[PDB]
Amino acid sequence: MKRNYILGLDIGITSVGYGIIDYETRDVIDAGVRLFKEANKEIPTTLVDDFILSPVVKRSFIQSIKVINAIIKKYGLPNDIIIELAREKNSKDAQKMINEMQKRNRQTNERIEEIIRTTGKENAKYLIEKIKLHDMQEGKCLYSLEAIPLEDLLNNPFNYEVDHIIPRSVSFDNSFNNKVLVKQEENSKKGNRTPFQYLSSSDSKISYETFKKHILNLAKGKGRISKTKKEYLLEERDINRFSVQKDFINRNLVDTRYATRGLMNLLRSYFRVNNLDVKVKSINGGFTSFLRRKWKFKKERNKGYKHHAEDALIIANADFIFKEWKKLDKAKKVMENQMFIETEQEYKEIFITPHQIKHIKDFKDYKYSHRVDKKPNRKLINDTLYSTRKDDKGNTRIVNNLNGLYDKDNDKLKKLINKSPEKLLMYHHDPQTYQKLKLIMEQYGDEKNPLYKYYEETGNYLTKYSKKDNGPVIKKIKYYGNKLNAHLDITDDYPNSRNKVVKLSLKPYRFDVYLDNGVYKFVKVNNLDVIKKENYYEVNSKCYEEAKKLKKISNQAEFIASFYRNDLIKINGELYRVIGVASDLLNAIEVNMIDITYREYLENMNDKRPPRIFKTISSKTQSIKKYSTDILGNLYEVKSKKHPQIIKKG
RNA sequence: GCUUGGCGUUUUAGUACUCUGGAAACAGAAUCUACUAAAACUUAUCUCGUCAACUUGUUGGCGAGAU
DNA sequence: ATTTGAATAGGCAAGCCAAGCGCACCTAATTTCCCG
DNA sequence: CGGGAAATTAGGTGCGCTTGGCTTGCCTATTCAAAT
Repeated sequence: MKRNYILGLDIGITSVGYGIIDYETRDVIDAGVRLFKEANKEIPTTLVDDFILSPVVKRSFIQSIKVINAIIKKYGLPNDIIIELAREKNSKDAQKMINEMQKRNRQTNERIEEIIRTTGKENAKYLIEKIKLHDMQEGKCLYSLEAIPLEDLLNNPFNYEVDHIIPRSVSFDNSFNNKVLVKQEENSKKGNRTPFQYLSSSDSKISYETFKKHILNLAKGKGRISKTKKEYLLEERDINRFSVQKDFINRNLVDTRYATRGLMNLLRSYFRVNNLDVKVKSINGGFTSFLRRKWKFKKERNKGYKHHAEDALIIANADFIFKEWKKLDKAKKVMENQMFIETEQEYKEIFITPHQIKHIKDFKDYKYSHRVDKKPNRKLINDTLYSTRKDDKGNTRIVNNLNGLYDKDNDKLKKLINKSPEKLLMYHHDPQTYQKLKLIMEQYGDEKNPLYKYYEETGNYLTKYSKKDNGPVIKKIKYYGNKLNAHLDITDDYPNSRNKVVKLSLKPYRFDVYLDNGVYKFVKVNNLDVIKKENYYEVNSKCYEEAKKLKKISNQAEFIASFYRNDLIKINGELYRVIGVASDLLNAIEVNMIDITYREYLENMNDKRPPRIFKTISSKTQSIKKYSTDILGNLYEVKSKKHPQIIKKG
């Protein structure tokens, strides 16, 4: 559209958030998320292949580019793009960082618990950050070097103040590493100067040399200070030099990782070459979280995928602040990589926005675009082998095995004997050993595992029945499991095998829905049913026609649609995304929600249902419709081809 | 692409182990439980145009439109 | 009027990921020995 | 007698092993409503 806008992006391991806002008013236009599985005319994706990355990151940059290309074609060229690459590099690194963060959140809260016991005051817990700075400094304000009593901080919270080591106006750093607990008078005297500049002036109580020695002694050994904090405390360069300010801006505002640099270089190159006035920027992972604390907007990653989108809208509003405030013009220019604030109150006033955050938080019309997998899954089948047997009723059944019979907490056999004694093969074939086992289960019924007590009390494993007491130990028990339906037969690998040798869990490729005289019906196509040829896969025709016959699908039945993983389905007027075929036999298909994983939907509600949706396709089913989202999450109601596909060249 | 081995799943061969013929050797059944030996484990949807694979009526890529 | 089918809850199992515990190896600080 | 360098001790880091949760495929079982 004619209207001019900003594009936020929150790039992640599995996701690319986007957020679109009016360049004049800062009202929300649009927002959504593009979701994908972690890789364990318009902007091309071949440039990502040029410069070397982790696979996990490499996928996201390809996905991001296609989301930018889709926004450009819909809304036209943005005025400003601004990007946030997630802190993590892969999911393991993410989890490690979350664990490290959680460990720190434990380390902070454990210090609170000890002091509120000792002192016995309530305003302590409100004073979150002033407590931890007392730990770092070893009980002394660093500018003066005089002692802080612990209760004196609680008695006089005014007479001490959290100071920024390097003025926030120059560094843009609000991190704990740029913070120090100091006396109120010392803060007032320092002003907008570094410790070096202040302690070199006539206003200071102590010499810089004394201070420097203290910091260096504080750095090594126990009660340690971070490298970044140490560097800030010992910053000697002229704050007022542009080169020095540039360094602070680059450290705090501009993200400094090889990937993030690589990405913005890709994008800026593209716009530069084609002569398109687009201002690509980036912001530091931490910085967004400051704005969330500032604007009272608790990061809830459990509040669906929208968190990625509502991160992008935040990132996009930061861009508005780095355009409307002439005092940030230097910072703006640094962030745009273009060739070339006096008080704390002034700094704080620049970033006050109460209004448009209500728009962001109360915004509703989000969109989601899950990516669809149509590659036959290398995993064909569970590799476990099962023997089979025909039971009393003449049903072929899977043979399972009970292992770990003599374990403390194993109730599998006790459950099975009480419910289904006829499920044991030994029930039919070794009655004398069966009767011998039943006497044990009756003897030590009260425990989880009767056999554990048999081993504990007597000190002897259970042996097969024998006339001379020389039968072998029993270490596994075979029992009849599932009725045998869809299986793979591998018995010709075992010459003269008495019983049939099989594998199970025929991993679905897709399911094809048919409308047959007003009744909705479907066929499952297995990965086994798909066979690699020269440069293509082929669905097996004979297995397919046999499958229709078990489902009683007529020759004059209309095909409706094929549904792969993450394909969208509207069942009785309710839209979902497909996982797969829960049960061919029962005619069930596994779906999920679109805006949130159904697990998380239930957790935010505090509901204790199973976290899976299953939808039965039946005489009761009234309409089935296929939908498809574009890469932005705009929804479309879509038809099918006349017949199902057989060959798959991709 | 080749070789070896420990743990696990399956089977055969032989022996142990249940049942019947037999004084006993020995044979048959049954195949449960074990020991010894061998083998194996990039793409959203439809429709149309166009091009190519070969399966010759289907598919995949690309362009346009719609959804 | 009774029998068959639908929808949801609850469990089993394979594969795969991730986090906490234990053993062996690597780096820095303090104490002891030798020289100005 | 005091300061600097080397050897020994204590603490921190990295690799490998194990268990619980997550994603998916599917069967058995229970309860209610519709069809022959």
